[PDB]
Amino acid sequence: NLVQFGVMIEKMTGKSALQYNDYGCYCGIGGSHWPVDQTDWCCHAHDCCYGRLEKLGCEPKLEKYLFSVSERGIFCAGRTTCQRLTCECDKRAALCFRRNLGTYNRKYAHYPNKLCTGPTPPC
Ligand SMILES: Cc1c(C(=O)C(N)=O)c2c(OCC(=O)O)cccc2n1Cc1cccc2ccccc12
Ligand SMILES: [Ca+2]
Ligand SMILES: [Cl-]
Repeated sequence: NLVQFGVMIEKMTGKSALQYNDYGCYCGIGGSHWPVDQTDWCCHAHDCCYGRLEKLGCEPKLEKYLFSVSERGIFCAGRTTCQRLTCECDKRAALCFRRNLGTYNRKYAHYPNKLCTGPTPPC
């Protein structure tokens, strides 16, 4: 489930994984309408990533993988290809979060779902 991804987020962003829970309109379970900012797009893309893995027969919500963080980046591993794929989806998201640290806004943390409006952009 969520333990490894939370650890990855904390390592790459310096924030608790709680700070990306219910962030904007996409971070947290599900999501809909238009992303509020770049961080939120990371989560929209991550949702898309997981949907791709589900079509491949993986269960990314549950897969347990292994990873380390050296200086040259995040190294992903696991017994199965589905575990390694899930790690790749998470990696891209954690890197996306880090890259957009400059526009992270606390006002979007724990965002009320009523404030999510507009169309839902496709994957
Ligand atoms: C950032 C994020 C997520 C995403 O990347 C996203 N795209 O929605 C995420 C998440 O995404 C998958 C989904 O939308 O089904 C589900 C639950 C918590 C999530 N979180 C928050 C979160 C991430 C990692 C570890 C957590 C541990 C405890 C509580 C919340 C945690
Ligand atoms: Ca989501
Ligand atoms: Cl295993």
